[PDB]
Amino acid sequence: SIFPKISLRPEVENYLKEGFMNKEIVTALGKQEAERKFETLLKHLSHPPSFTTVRVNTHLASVQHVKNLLLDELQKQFNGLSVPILQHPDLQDVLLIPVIGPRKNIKKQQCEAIVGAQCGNAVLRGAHVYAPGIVSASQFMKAGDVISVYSDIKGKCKKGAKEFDGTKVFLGNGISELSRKEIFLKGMGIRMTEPVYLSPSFDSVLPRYLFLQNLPSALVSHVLNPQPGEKILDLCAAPGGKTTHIAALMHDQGEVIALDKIFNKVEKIKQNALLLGLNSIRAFCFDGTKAVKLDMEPPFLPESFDRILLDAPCSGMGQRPNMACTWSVKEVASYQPLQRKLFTAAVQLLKPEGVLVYSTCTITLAENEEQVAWALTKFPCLQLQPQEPQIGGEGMRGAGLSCEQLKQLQRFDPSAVPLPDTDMDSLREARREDMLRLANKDSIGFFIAKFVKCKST
RNA sequence: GCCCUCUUCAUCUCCAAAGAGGGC
Ligand SMILES: Nc1ncnc2c1ncn2[C@@H]1O[C@H](C[C@@H](N)CC[C@H](N)C(=O)O)[C@@H](O)[C@H]1O
Repeated sequence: SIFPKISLRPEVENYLKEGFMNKEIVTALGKQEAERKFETLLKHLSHPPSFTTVRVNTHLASVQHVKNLLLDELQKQFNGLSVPILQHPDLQDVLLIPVIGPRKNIKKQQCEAIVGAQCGNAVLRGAHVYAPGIVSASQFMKAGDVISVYSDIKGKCKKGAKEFDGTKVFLGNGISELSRKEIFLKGMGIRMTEPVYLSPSFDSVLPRYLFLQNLPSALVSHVLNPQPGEKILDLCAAPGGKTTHIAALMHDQGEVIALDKIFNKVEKIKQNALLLGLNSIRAFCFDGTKAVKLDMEPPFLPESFDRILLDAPCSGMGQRPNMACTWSVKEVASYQPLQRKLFTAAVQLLKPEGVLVYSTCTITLAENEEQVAWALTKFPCLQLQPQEPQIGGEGMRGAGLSCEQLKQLQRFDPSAVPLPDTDMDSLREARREDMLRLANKDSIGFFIAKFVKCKST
C-alpha cells in the first residue's frame, strides 16, 4: 500500500525468486500466479503486521489482570482514544492490539531526523525514538519542535551527518525531547505524536507482566507443548522470549536449559528470567554445535532432554517491517550449514519419545522445508508430527515433501491476505471473527516444524 | 560532498553500529 517493495540487491532478490518459482510450485499454481504471490510477498515485508501481540507472563499476573491494566495504559497513551484489546482463542496468554494505519495525510515538516533502520522498524511498531537511535537531525534542531522522522533503511547515513540524500522513508512526526547539540547518551529523544502506524509504546509498561512477542514466536512454545517437571533445552535462546514462555507453561516446575553463544545475550536471558519471576531457567554461554558430551552445565550427554527447541539462526528475512536488507547472497545462505550443525546436536541430545520443534524467522525454502526433508532422511529416528494449535499456513512446495507433511508444518506467509488500512471507523465496522483471522495471517514470515524421536541412538 | 567495497556486531517487536580501505 504505502511503502515500496523491500529493497533487495539484484543478486539476493532473484535468489528468493528462484526458490519461489521452483518446478514444484509453478506446476501446482500458474507461472503467472506464482510470480504474483512472490512480488506480493516483497510488497508485504515492508509493512508492519496489522496487530500488536503481547504475551502475558502468567506466572506473575493473569491475562484478565494484564488486559485491564493495558486498557488503563492504552487510554493514557492514546488520550481517550479506545483501541480494543482482543484475546486469542487458541493462544491463551497472548493479547491482540490492532494497529491504526497507514495514515497518508500527515503533513511533512521542514525539520528532519534520520534514525537507524532497526530503530525505524520499532517506530512503525509503536515505539518512540530514544537517544541512541537518532543518526542525524537538522542543523540546530530546537528541543521541543515538531520533527519529521525518517528511517535510514540502507543504513548508509553516518552518525551526526548534517544532511542525508540517500534512501529514507517517512515514519511520521513528533515533538523532540532533546536538541541536536545535546545528541551529538540515553533517554527520550523524539516522542512520536503522529506516527504513520499507531500502536502502543511498550518500553517499560509492565516489565514483570508482559513480553512483546510476535504471534508465530509465542505459538512456538505452545507447539513445543512443555510439561511441568520436564527437562527442556533452548539451544539458541537469547534474549529468552521463548525460554521464559516455556518456563511459564510449565508453571516454573521443571528444568529449562538455555544456551547462546554471546555473553551479553545470555545475560539478557538471566535478567528476563528473574524479571518475570522464573527460577527454573538456567542460562549458559556456549556453542550449541558443541553441546554434546561423550566418554571424555554444558556440554551434555546424548539423550538428556525431554524436549528441545531449536529456534535456529537464519536469514531473518521473514521480518516485518523490513524495507531494506543490504545483505549479500552469501550472507543469506550463511545460515544453512550452521542450522544443520545445531540440528545434529539436538537429535543426539533428545531423549527417545522426545519432542523437537524447529523454527526460523525467514522465508527461504533452503532454510525451512529443505531442512525438514534433510532431517527426516539423515535421521531415521525422527518422524514429523502434527502441531497444536494450527495457526499458520501449510508448507511450501519445492522440498519434495508429502501433502500430508506440508499440512503438518506451519509456514506463515505475509502474502496470504492483503494489507489492511485500519482506521478507527474500520474496527467499529468489523467483527471479532475477522480480526482474529487477520492476526493469524498478516503475521511476520515464520516457519515451524515439529518432530518426535522414535528409537534411541 | 557523492559513490564503492571489506571486517564483525545486529532487525526474530521498544535506549536500535562502528571499524578498515578504495573510486570520483
Ligand atoms: N552456535 C550457537 N550456539 C548457541 N546459540 C547460537 C549459536 N549461533 C547462534 N546462536 C544464537 O541463535 C539466536 C538466533 C535467533 N533466531 C534465536 C532467538 C531466540 N529464539 C528468540 O526468542 O529471540 C541468536 O540469538 C544467536 O545468537
